[PDB]
Amino acid sequence: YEHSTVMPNVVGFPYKAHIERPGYSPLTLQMQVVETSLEPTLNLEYITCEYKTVVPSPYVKCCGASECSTKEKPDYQCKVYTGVYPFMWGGAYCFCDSENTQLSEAYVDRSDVCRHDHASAYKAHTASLKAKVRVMYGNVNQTVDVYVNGDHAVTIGGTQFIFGPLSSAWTPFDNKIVVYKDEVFNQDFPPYGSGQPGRFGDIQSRTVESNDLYANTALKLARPSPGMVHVPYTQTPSGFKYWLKEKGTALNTKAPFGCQIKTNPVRAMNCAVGNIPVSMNLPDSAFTRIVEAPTIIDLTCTVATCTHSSDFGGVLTLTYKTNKNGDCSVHSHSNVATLQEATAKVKTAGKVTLHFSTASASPSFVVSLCSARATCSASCEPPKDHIVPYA
Amino acid sequence: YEHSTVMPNVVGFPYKAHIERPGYSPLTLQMQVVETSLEPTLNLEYITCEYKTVVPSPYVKCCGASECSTKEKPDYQCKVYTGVYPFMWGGAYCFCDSENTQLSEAYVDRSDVCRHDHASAYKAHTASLKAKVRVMYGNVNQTVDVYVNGDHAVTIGGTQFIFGPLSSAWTPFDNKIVVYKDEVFNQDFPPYGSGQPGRFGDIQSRTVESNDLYANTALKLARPSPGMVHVPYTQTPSGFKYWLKEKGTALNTKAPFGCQIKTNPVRAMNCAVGNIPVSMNLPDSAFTRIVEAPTIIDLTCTVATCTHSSDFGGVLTLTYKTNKNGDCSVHSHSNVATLQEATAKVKTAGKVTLHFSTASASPSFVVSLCSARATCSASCEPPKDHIVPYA
Amino acid sequence: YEHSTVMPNVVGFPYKAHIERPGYSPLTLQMQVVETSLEPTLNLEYITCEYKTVVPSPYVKCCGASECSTKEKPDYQCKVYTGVYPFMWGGAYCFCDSENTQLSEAYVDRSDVCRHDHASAYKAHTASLKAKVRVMYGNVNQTVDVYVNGDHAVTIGGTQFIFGPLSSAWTPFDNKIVVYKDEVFNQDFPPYGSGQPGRFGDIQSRTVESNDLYANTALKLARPSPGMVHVPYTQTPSGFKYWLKEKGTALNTKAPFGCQIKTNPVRAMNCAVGNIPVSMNLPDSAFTRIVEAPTIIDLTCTVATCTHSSDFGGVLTLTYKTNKNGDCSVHSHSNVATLQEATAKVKTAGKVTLHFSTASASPSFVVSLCSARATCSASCEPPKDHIVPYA
Ligand SMILES: *[C@@H]1O[C@H](CO[C@H]2O[C@@H](C)[C@@H](O)[C@@H](O)[C@@H]2O)[C@@H](O[C@@H]2O[C@H](CO)[C@@H](O[C@@H]3O[C@H](CO)[C@@H](O)[C@H](O[C@@H]4O[C@H](CO)[C@@H](O)[C@H](O)[C@@H]4O[C@@H]4O[C@H](CO)[C@@H](O)[C@H](O)[C@H]4NC(C)=O)[C@@H]3O)[C@H](O)[C@H]2NC(C)=O)[C@H](O)[C@H]1NC(C)=O
Ligand SMILES: *[C@@H]1O[C@H](CO)[C@@H](O[C@@H]2O[C@H](CO)[C@@H](O)[C@H](O)[C@H]2NC(C)=O)[C@H](O)[C@H]1NC(C)=O
Ligand SMILES: [Br-]
Ligand SMILES: [Br-]
Ligand SMILES: [Br-]
Ligand SMILES: [Ho]
Ligand SMILES: [Ho]
Ligand SMILES: [Ho]
Ligand SMILES: [Ho]
Repeated sequence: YEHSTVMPNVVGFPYKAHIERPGYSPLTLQMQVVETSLEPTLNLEYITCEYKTVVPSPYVKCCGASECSTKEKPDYQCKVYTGVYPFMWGGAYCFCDSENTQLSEAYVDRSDVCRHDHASAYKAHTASLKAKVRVMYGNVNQTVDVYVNGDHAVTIGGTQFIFGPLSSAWTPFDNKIVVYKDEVFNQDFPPYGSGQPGRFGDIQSRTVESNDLYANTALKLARPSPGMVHVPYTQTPSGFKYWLKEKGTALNTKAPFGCQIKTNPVRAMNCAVGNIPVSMNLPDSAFTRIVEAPTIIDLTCTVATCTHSSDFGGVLTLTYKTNKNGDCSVHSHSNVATLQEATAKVKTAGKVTLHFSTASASPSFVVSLCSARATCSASCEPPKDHIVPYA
Repeated sequence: YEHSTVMPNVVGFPYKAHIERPGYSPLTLQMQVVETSLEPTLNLEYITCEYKTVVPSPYVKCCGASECSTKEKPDYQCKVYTGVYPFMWGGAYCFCDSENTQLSEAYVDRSDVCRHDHASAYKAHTASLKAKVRVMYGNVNQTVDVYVNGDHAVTIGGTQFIFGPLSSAWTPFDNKIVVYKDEVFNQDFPPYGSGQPGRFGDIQSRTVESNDLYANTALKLARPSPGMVHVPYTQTPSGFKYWLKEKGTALNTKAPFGCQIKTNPVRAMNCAVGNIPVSMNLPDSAFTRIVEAPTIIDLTCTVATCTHSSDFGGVLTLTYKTNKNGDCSVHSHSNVATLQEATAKVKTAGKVTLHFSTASASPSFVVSLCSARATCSASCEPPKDHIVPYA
Repeated sequence: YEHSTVMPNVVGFPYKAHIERPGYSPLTLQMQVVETSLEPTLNLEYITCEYKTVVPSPYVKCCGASECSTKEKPDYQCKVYTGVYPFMWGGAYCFCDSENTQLSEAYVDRSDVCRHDHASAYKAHTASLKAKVRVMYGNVNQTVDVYVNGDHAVTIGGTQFIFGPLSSAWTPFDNKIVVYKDEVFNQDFPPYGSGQPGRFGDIQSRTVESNDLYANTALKLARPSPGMVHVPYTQTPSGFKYWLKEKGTALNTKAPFGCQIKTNPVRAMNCAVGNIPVSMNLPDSAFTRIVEAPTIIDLTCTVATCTHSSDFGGVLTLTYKTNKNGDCSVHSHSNVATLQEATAKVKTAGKVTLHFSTASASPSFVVSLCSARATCSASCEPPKDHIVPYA
């Protein structure tokens, strides 16, 4: 005997069957997902951080003017200045035109702070997704691992179980991301040797200790000002600093489908998409599903704040009355609005907060809490102004 | 009793079971998908449109040397010259010993037409996918909603149904799109402050009414021409206009898997990918599936026009003979060619048009109509020439 | 009667049921996947290759100076050089005791070698995914095709089979790729008219025989050097050549989930993600699944070489003892490490090599071979240094 089924891939909402096998005492099977880990394969492209300008001591020369070649230094520059500031040794000896040539030069190197303050630009692709399912068969509790890259057969309670491959493997991570501290961003970060001044990627290197530093800060050598010889130049404030102010909110809180982002190994947790098929040694006869959901009534929607076209810029609040504290499912029956989370715990208190998203100022959608519906009407403000860069 | 099954996620091709429950009258269950809505979470990055050049009043100098600073306007440009020597003096105003001077300047602002003619660049990620399934149980017809972010239990006809989570949620939308009018494009549009002259994103601002206008039109101040003082300059014709001619065909007609694009709320409809699992209170004994497909013969393929390496640039036409007007499935058994639609209605007329795609000039694939096969042989022309920009 | 099930979408690991239909001789059903083809819809954006500089013969002129307009040529340039009149050579060339003029010009065109040595930049999106399943019903062997864009009903052995739509359609290809020879890369290649000098896309054209050549090699006209008239200029070595050295490893060996890349028609094979649901005319009573996996013990992990943050830069080697040569499944129970392949053949020899990936120098994960586990401890070196471009 082999009975096949399929449970939802959502952490929380359980599967509860009432296995009444003709012999005696009836078993109460119950398996639910408790975790979901989708780790991508980060392929570090490069890292960027505040830069540091470096200008060595200048070469004071006479009319015996020199000409600077070109070395291999990040954004390296050099300019021979003909005819600069009246001062001299001996009694103005040079002579031969120009009066005084100046060999000014300066290049770039990543700030001494990169080590403990830099962002990373990885190229990630979903590598594997596994989930932990806790099955409570009668008087036995066991946790099984389920993947996408293959099924998994296990024997629990003297019964054979086979948790077929997860239907799909959805990822909230794009193919190009940027990891800063504990934050993760989905940015189409400029390629390696393609950074632009005053913008993310101002300077670029494979790693902090790397030796392939690339920069493009628009370092421009200026002509010396009479008085005390020094090296004047124009640049463009650390794009990295600029990015810090620009870069919006992280994925950490904009992840769809209730997906939760984490940073150390970098992964998406409890992402709610799909189903997990199972099968056992029992006739579809002994099987009988149980569906006991918290009955709720007097639903009421109330939108506090809401922002126009921005990943979940709205905030809905549902008031209600329940008969039993539990865990309900939330949905939107209007394509004009989308819900971030896909579930919410229902407490007898009567307060549920959800984040929604829409691109229509003044939208009118209908949210749902289990089997109850309610309308939401709100007026949203357009997205914040950007932070204009060096104009 | 709980019997589990799974129907295809394609609008049209139905599921038909013959439930012969030993009791009396045999029931004829039939459930099929009728719609599919996958809405993404657009996160407006910026919008662009035809720009408008602006030139302030020219600083008609004379006996002075007014120098210019750096205003905060969009891509400000200021240059001061020493000419305009047609004459124009008089002496009573400028009895100077030195020659003339003139400070010309200009900046940019989005054309007065952006309001009702601009494109938008959103950053979208699949937010939710739901489908409408019409189940016709015996003498009862009911429509149920099914999602990915959770299952859904419903009671219909005194029988309990549970439409498990949709297998997967495929999206034809990339992570960076551009919405123009009723069209949608998959473009890796340049980032915010990174627009280039004569190219899409010439100018950029969060919103039309925004106040963070960014531009890079390569505005260059030219030296005045003797005669009537004015402000000469070089620029680069509105990249936006250029984009209009460049930007190929929209996704609206290149969407794979028969997916249909829509614009107001922005979503993909009837996308045909996946399956929808269900379960009821009935033994696998009373259940018996029915599969009555239109039998077709004398299949014949004929390729009219075909373009090389371009999203569905070919057009196949199948002639045939059917026994009953119905709805068949179309497939390609040769990796060298791919079919856009995944289904086609079979009329007794005998004419079916399909769009195919391949990257091989002179390909030889085998299309299929239900259970019938036929070969297709055609010779394709390479893709159209691009529209070279300001050379 | 209709019994539903679901088998894993992995080429190799089979499905084996023991159909004991009360009548007589027991049938041994066994169906397993043998291939998987996911072809995308490449939409050729443009191709690039080594460029060729072109400077025609110069126009030796007198003080009767000419002025060069502007033609339509790739990166076309021209500059009228005043008093650059090389001066002297034989007879009389411009007696005007002032200055003559030099009309120098040069443009670009793709090297004569593009035809048989160029890369291609396509814009690809999953078009269709089909799999070949070999079902061995009793004393009959038949191969059925299964897709995502629809189900498929077939009759084999006098029994009706319906292979529902594949759960999902995962693709290792991004939305922007580059095909070179037999290699495929996932590169966010610069758009059409947006190429940069000394970088991939130096020059760009829809096709090799195209007539929309675009270039941006930073061609700069230099002033002639006294002696033998010629045309001096500065450029930037073929970005294409640079790309050749830069472009890391191809997808061909970094494809996740054991996916295998191919080049002629361009597709991903045996990608191991998902499940394939089936159903027949038999009670869940006659059905009984069989799971006979090779029992292995004395597992031992040994990491040879390992590279930091790079798509599968590590190499694990498992030693062991088996009871029967077979085919096991490999997994990682530590989010800090991911396995490339999702299966491995188990020979009595005792040697299994796997590629893993992690972003943590000095990681400690636990790999698995069927039902056996083992720890892996290794220390990895950071990613190679990039290849700094024209500094
Ligand atoms: C099979 O799994 C069942 C359910 O597993 C759930 O586990 C949780 C943690 C989540 O993962 C869920 O998603 C899983 O479904 C097991 O049944 C559970 O059994 C435990 C204990 O009986 C229940 O947990 C308790 O719930 C009560 C509420 O009734 C809490 O008050 C209680 O809090 C504390 O727990 C710690 C343990 O870390 C105690 O040290 C602490 O003192 C306190 O316990 C309470 O102590 C006070 C005295 O101060 C006493 O008055 C309370 O009676 C005592 N509470 C109890 C009953 O523990 C804790 O969270 C859990 O609710 C049950 N699940 C349900 C709702 O069915 C089952 O045991 C597993 N089978 C086996 C044996 O493996
Ligand atoms: C369920 O849907 C069917 C359509 O498939 C409805 O049947 C239609 O009935 C009307 C009048 O009896 C006819 O004009 C149509 O041709 C029928 N369609 C077909 C093909 O059956 C049926 O009424 C619905 N069930 C309900 C709500 O009673
Ligand atoms: Br890149
Ligand atoms: Br962007
Ligand atoms: Br592009
Ligand atoms: Ho500025
Ligand atoms: Ho990009
Ligand atoms: Ho041009
Ligand atoms: Ho260089």
